[PDB]
Amino acid sequence: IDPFTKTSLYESTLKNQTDLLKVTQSTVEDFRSTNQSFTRALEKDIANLPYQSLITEENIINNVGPILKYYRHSINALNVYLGLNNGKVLLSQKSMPELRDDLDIKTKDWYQEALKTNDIFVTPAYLDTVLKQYVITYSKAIYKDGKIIGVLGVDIPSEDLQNLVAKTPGNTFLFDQKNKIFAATNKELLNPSIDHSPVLNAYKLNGDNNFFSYKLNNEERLGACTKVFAYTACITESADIINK
Ligand SMILES: CC(C)[C@H](C)[C@H](N)C(=O)O
Ligand code: NA
Ligand code: NA
Ligand code: NA
Repeated sequence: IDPFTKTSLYESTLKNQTDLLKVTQSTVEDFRSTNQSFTRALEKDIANLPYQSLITEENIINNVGPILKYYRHSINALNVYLGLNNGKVLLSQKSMPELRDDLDIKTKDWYQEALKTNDIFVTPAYLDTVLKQYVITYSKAIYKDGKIIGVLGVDIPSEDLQNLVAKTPGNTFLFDQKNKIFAATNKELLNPSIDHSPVLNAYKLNGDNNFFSYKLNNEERLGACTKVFAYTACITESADIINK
């Protein structure tokens, strides 16, 4: 009851929950950066091949194919591939790499968007065309001496990130770009019929990392969210710690 005591409990729990939110933020960050570093290394190894090894399709198969395969295995990626301007893609898939002409690669965001930036492009999660798993794709237009070779893609199962987030301490969770729930420590929050408005509205009012109160079934809860890339990361807890 004494306001000194309530303030002490509030300040403690704000610190604790902030810390835990930041661990889930770090988890998302480190997943991305590891995948980006991998993709960058692969780009470098492909671009360091002589032009002769890159300028016929049979040479791409025989010289780039093994690189795609070893890299895929190193990280247990689902697919690793190189898309060419003739519409063919050299594909190393979890199951030697094949040059596929039937995958409509120029319709794909991972292909188109890699040509519009000099960075790595990271897709939202989507259902892979070939293996029918949900993946996050990292793509990169590879140039040698300023000349485009093709677009590299690396597909990592989105489950990998979901699992990493779920293992974190705290009642933390992630929304995707469209404010749909994406990952959670408590698997029940993944019910698509849960309304997240209260938290999402309190986030909009308060901003990144700003602790707020809200109600659930007439009881008080405390939480915070923050943007992490296109995701929104949140933590919530009961306010019993400060009230009882
Ligand atoms: C090669 C390319 C078609 C991949 C299978 C990519 N994950 C996609 O679904 O667009
Ligand atoms: Na890294
Ligand atoms: Na690796
Ligand atoms: Na957690």
